[PDB]
Parts: sequence; structure tokens; C-alpha cells
Amino acid sequence: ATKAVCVLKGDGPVQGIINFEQKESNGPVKVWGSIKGLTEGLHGFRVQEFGDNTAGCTSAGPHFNPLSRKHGGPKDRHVGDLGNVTADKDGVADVSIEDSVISLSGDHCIIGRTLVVHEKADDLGKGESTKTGNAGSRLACGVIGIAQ
Amino acid sequence: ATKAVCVLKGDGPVQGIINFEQKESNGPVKVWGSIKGLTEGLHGFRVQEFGDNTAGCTSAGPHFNPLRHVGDLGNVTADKDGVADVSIEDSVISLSGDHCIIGRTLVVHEKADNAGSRLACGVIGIAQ
Repeated sequence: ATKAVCVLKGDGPVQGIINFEQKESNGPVKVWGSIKGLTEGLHGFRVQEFGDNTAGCTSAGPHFNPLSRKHGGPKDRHVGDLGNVTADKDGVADVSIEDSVISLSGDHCIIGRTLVVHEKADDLGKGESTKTGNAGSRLACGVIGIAQ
Repeated sequence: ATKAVCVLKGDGPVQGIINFEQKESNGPVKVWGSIKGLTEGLHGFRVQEFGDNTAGCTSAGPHFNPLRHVGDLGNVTADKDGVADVSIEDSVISLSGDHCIIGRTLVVHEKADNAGSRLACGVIGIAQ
């Protein structure tokens, strides 16, 4: 099985570790971990095209969107649209997602790209909505790396 | 991908940006950039197997060597100011295939390529 990991870091309190696992190339990717330092409530969660962090999250580039589609929800979407995570009253968000569109191999591979958590909720393109989901600024991010 | 980039950072003052470009599949990879905050002289320059920086550079795993070893990028050289300018061509590493270094960790060592501790590291990301 292929595994990956990402350390999310920002310019404030926001930080997290997110794990990825995919049993088969054609199968779903399991995404799990936690993010702290967040405002209570919903936060956009997505993969950007580039794993360029030379300017923090500002350099992560466009949304990961190989098929040139409109922004949407994970169940609708760009390959990078992973929906929302929810933070509790202590600012801690549990991440537990199973997604069949991202991958750890092939054209939808996200290894080497940037994972980002956003300031606001991603409207899933149901609101700029069909672009960035109106999720606001990038709070923290990291490059997705190969793991064991 | 035809280009990759890595931001090196550590617990100390060592920091750098390293670029990788491979315009042709399976072709040579150009490696260039600058690393500062080092002691004057030679420092081991390597790619580690895993892009896992959950425990800083200590979680990056063994040097990349599927099965010189692929990850062994020799040395960079810091001047008296502590700056190491990098410009290398490497035909062993790659941005695809069995020798792909995307998603793995780049590291700079305390001493020459016995290399001592990992002063700084970062995950190699897709740049273009």
C-alpha cells in the first residue's frame, strides 16, 4: 500500500499532521489526522497544484484541477476539492476522509503537491464560488510527502 | 513534472531554496539554488527516502537508494559568509520513474559526505 503524510504549518497557531493511505492504485485514498489552532467551525480543505512553499502558502499556485472542471464538493469538482473539516470549541479539527478522486499514483496523484486549510468554509461551488469556494485565505499548508 | 523545488529549514539557522529541472523524461536533472547559515566548508547533500517531516529532519528515513546511491548528491560548499551556492547536473536522480525524488526529503548535513546530523531539510515539491 502507498502511504503519504503532510505537515501543515502557517503564520499563526494553525498546525497539523495529515496522513494518506491507498491500498490499490484504482482505489480510494484514506485521509486522516488532526489540525489545531483553528476557529470553531468549518474550514476549506484542498490540494493545490504545486508543492512550492518558497512563499509559504502564497506560492502553492492554482487548484489541482487536471480535468479543467468547475469547483465543487468532494461528492460532486476539481481533483483537489476535499471539502471542509470541522474544528471544535478548542480549535481542534479531526480529519477523517475517504476520497476516490485523489490518488497517490497516476494523473490524480497528489504526492509533491500542497495541502491547504482555509480561513472560512468552502461553499462547494454552491455559493468565486465555482473558483475557490469562497474559503478565504490560506491558514496553513505543507507539501505532501511519501511516508511509511 | 519538469521542475521541482524544496525549501530547506531546520532547528538552527540553516535555510535554503533548491530547484530541480528535468526538461526531458529520464534526462539529466539540473539542481541549483543557495543554502545559508552553514559553517564554512563541505556539507553532505542528500535525498532521503521519505518526505516525512513530522519530526523535523529526524523522520525523513534512510538515504534514497531503491533496492553512487540515487540519493547521494555529494557535497555543497559554504563560503566564509556561510553561503553555499548550488549548481549541479545529476543523471541518476529523476522527476519520474523508479528514481523519482518528488515527495521525498532533501537534506544538508553538518559535515562532508560520518556526515553527522541533518541541519536542515524539506519535502521536494512539484514546481512546474
